[PDB]
Amino acid sequence: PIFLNVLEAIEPGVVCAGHDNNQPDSFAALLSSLNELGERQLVHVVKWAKALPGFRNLHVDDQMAVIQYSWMGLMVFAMGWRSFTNVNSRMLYFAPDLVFNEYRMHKSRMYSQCVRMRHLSQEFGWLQITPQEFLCMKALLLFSIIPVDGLKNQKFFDELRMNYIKELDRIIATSCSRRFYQLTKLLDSVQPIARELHQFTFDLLIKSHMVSVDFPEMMAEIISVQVPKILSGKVKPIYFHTQ
Ligand SMILES: C[C@]12CCC(=O)C[C@@H]1CC[C@@H]1[C@@H]2CC[C@]2(C)[C@@H](O)CC[C@@H]12
Repeated sequence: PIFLNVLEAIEPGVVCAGHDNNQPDSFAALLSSLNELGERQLVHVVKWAKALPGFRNLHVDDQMAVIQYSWMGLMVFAMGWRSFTNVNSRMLYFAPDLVFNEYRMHKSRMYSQCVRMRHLSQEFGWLQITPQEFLCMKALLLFSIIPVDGLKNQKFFDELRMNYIKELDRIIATSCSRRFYQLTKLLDSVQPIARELHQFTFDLLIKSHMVSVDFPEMMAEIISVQVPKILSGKVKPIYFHTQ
């Protein structure tokens, strides 16, 4: 299980948000902490991605683009997994020091988005997703959103995505057909959630001053340069099933 060995080996560890749980729950503090959590996770996602089998075959500009477009989905998926394995989807486990209960989902002004995320988390249980399945699915998420006009070296990307899809089917192995169908359906469901968060973070960045919400360096640049390309339709997610 060479492929599975690698994915398990490179899987990022625990990342705290640095939230002061002693201070009252407020939109400002919660979102600021989420943004800081995102900055920290971004660092881990970059190291993880670059250590993925074949990732370095991609053109260098494509390497960063793929990461900059797929980070929302990747982080939402892993967070849903953490919520499943830690609190059985009861709450959203963003970090050990930033767990969202219903009250926080409301104060964050992202209640509808959190609902979709908790639903995603519940799916891990309803589908009995295995740790091994989780890992391959997460890897595939990195190769699930690109420029409609293509990447610098689209062929390298296509071969890479193909091989990761084949690995998912592999660990899966009538029954297998049902399983693959279900996991690809689950993967597709991540995209709508990611787009809602893209829209939300974009709007929040634009009015960040007014509501006292702080965005760290990497987050601000990516959200003002990359995210708009997605919201304007220049960059679109890759779906398995027709939407
Ligand atoms: C990706 C993060 C942080 C990592 C995670 O566990 C998932 C979570 C999903 C909501 C994101 C948050 C990062 C900061 C964002 C983008 C806020 O600006 C609004 C939505 C937040």
